[PDB]
Amino acid sequence: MTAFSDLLVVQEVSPRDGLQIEPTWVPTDKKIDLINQLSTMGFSRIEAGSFVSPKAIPNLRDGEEVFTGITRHKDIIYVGLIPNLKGALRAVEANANELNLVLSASQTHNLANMRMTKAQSFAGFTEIVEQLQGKTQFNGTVATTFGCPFEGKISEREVFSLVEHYLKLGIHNITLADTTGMANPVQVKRIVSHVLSLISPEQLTLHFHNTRGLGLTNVLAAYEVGARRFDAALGGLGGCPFAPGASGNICTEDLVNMCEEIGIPTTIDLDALIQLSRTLPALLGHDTPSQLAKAGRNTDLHPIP
Amino acid sequence: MTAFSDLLVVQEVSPRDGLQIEPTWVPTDKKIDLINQLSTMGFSRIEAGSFVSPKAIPNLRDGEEVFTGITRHKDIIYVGLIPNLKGALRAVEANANELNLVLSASQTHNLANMRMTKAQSFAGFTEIVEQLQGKTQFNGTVATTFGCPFEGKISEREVFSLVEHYLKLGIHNITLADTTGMANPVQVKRIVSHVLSLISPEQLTLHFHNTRGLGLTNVLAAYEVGARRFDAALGGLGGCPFAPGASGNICTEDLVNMCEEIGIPTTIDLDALIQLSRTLPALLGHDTPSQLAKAGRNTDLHPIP
Ligand SMILES: CC(C)(COP(=O)(O)OP(=O)(O)OC[C@H]1O[C@@H](n2cnc3c(N)ncnc32)[C@H](O)[C@@H]1OP(=O)(O)O)[C@@H](O)C(=O)NCCC(=O)NCCS
Ligand SMILES: CC(C)(COP(=O)(O)OP(=O)(O)OC[C@H]1O[C@@H](n2cnc3c(N)ncnc32)[C@H](O)[C@@H]1OP(=O)(O)O)[C@@H](O)C(=O)NCCC(=O)NCCS
Ligand SMILES: [Zn+2]
Ligand SMILES: [Zn+2]
Repeated sequence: MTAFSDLLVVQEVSPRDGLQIEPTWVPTDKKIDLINQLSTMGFSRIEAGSFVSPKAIPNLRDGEEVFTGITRHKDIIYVGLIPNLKGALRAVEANANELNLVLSASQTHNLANMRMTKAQSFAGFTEIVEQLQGKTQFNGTVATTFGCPFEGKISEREVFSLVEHYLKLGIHNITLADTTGMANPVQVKRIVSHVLSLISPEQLTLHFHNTRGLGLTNVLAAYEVGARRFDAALGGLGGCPFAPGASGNICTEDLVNMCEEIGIPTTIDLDALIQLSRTLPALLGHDTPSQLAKAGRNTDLHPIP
Repeated sequence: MTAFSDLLVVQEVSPRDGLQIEPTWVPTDKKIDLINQLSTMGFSRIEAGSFVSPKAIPNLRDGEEVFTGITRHKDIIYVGLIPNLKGALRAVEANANELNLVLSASQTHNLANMRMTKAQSFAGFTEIVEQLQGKTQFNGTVATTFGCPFEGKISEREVFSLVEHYLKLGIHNITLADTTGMANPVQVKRIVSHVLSLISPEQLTLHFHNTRGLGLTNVLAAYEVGARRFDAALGGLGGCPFAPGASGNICTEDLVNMCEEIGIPTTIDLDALIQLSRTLPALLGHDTPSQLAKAGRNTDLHPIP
């Protein structure tokens, strides 16, 4: 019988991770339109943008107007990505429902991406919590959890130390991110099992990129050891411009199709999501790495010759 | 400790499944060159071509000359795909080491692909065995095992009945093929577990296409219940021209990378295979769906800015 604990919670990040690396600018009102459409698909969380330097990520420099302009569904948490105190204050002014703080477990990647050390990142996070606790809610992301494109292997003890530091600040919602798609299923089971001894399945998000084709295999491996919250991008958009060779997030409609075929519950309308994904080539001017947008679902049968 | 039973046996099908649907003709001597290169990569089996109607599959109409021209490595079985007695006789004349007989579990797909019923296909197989048993060796493939692009759901009892019919002819090596990428991991575990009560892991091949992005997830699910032999195509080439919307086989180098990262043994040289896959765009005039050819393996690190 279906159990409350079975639900896989699909969280949408195409407006942020998807668009930050897209070659072409997406106009502000079309970003708003995309989020308004995603808001009809069943997601509990949508990462609607970032509050970062416009010199670093020019594609997301309209975050304030995007957050101002979208239709707020009462049962959706609209998340903004935050690197420091200045971004946190911007996000609160824009009434982001949740601030997603981000640093990398790799010192080299944190310097390349945030232009500061991990210690400096956490110094900012401490000030953010001191000023804004009780005025908003927080998520703590550890990027390059499963390896780094610069440093290679990443110490799992260091990942856990960073998670514990988030907890010490009272931030118990945690994302582990595979920024350049370096994770494998055995490694995922080991890391997720250990982090789930610190926090609960309601608190842990896994954020996989599909750079080496293991994205959905890693989702299922994490699910098998109890993880339930997963980030994905419509059409398989995404990648970080400062992680070399980064590529798309796992594709939302491919993830939802996997769940639907296996029997894992989601609250996402798959048919409607595929239709929305198929509008992306016209919006962006190129095709996207979505298998379901190309092929359709199993029940899309073909006429007999 | 490493066990004899742990090895995942990677079997290469790009010269047949990969090329049959490619838009452009690959010249005969370049087909031979490709197989000669694949023969250096560690495969125990390479499907070097087909002996089918040139009206049906014009891209593979040079099968006799390909089999004549390749360098035969003594420890590799060169397989030819066979639909009927005429093709079997051609394959024996070309000294194929193994004849891969194919029919579909879907009557509609078998008629579309082979222009005969399943009963007619097995009538041919019976004559093939009667004439050529003891002169060659056989594999029996059941296509559309996991669903059909025309009929939709496919009876698992019917799949098992077809496997049993192969066994009655003395053909105990069996391939279950997911022709248009309709399989999911739970279904795979159920079907593979049952077939492994009839034949051994040394006898069963799984042949997955990646049409809905579940190819490697289905491989790992099959491996978890004891399957060990898997077909894959270099660069993710492949698809059947008579199965509508068919798309690539699972990508060989993505499969081998998954094994290498998890710790599943293979006998494939991954570095050399990636280098070979990266020659495909120049050969075919377009890029291929290989994640590893695009991104490189984890240990390909990037310079610090
Ligand atoms: C963290 C970050 C802001 C540091 O950049 P920096 O230029 O070294 O930061 P400094 O504080 O030295 O620069 C200060 C300037 O940037 C502005 N700035 C600082 N933080 C900002 C923020 N969060 N949003 C917007 N502007 C910001 C300051 O107001 C100031 O503007 P000025 O030039 O007119 O004075 C930048 O590296 C960044 O935005 N990184 C995130 C990139 C990203 O999102 N990557 C992908 C997802 S992780
Ligand atoms: C099975 C198949 C040969 C039946 O085709 P068909 O045209 O209905 O077959 P017929 O026996 O009625 O046609 C006989 C003609 O084809 C030839 N032929 C029959 N089987 C052949 C074979 N295996 N190889 C080459 N020629 C063959 C006959 O010699 C004859 O040639 P002719 O026209 O000069 O007389 C054809 O459907 C086929 O090759 N299908 C396989 C397609 C495939 O490989 N799909 C993807 C992988 S499953
Ligand atoms: Zn990301
Ligand atoms: Zn195939």
